Amino acid sequence: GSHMFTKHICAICGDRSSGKHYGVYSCEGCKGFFKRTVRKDLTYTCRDNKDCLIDKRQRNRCQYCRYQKCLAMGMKREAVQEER
Amino acid sequence: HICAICGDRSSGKHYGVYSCEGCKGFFKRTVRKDLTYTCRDNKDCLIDKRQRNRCQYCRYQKCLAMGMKREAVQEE
DNA sequence: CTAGTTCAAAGTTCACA
DNA sequence: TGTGAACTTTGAACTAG
Ligand SMILES: [Zn+2]
Ligand SMILES: [Zn+2]
Ligand SMILES: [Zn+2]
Ligand SMILES: [Zn+2]
Repeated sequence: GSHMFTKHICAICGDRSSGKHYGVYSCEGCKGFFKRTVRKDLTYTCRDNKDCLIDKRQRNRCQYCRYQKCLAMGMKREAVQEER
Repeated sequence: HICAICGDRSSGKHYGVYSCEGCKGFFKRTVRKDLTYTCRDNKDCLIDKRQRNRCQYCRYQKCLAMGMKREAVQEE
């Protein structure tokens, strides 16, 4: 055999996870995206058909689909706090 | 028991006052590092569970007004 | 006597076509 | 523009005895 060092991946985009953010294992990108969205109650529109692939290379291509994938994966809006 | 500073659930007496783990930690740190804050608004920010972290000056002042004593916190 | 600590998960910044 | 890597506080859980 061989020794295993624990790696977590983003449940939104499959990128390497910096830990759990807002209730789910996510990267710094998806954490920041979700924060900014929730902070100003931003709403987006999918230019395609609400089924855009959300991965490291595609995540920035559709804010709508990225946001719905955050919620579908269990990211909690109530875990986003007020400004400091 | 409720936290006399923010109204959250109190974990018991801390530095003379019934407070939450948040106000304990925040008061401990403020004293240790001898921190000075400045209010962003008008020295009368509402301090409660959801708003406690919005202004450190008004929280520290509510910590003193509710009776927290600096001399209770360990120095170095 | 009536205190102490840790560190994940909250926060915020700022370089870049 | 809006992103995300790299940073600063916070507070739930727990410590010694
Ligand atoms: Zn991600
Ligand atoms: Zn889409
Ligand atoms: Zn409190
Ligand atoms: Zn204030």
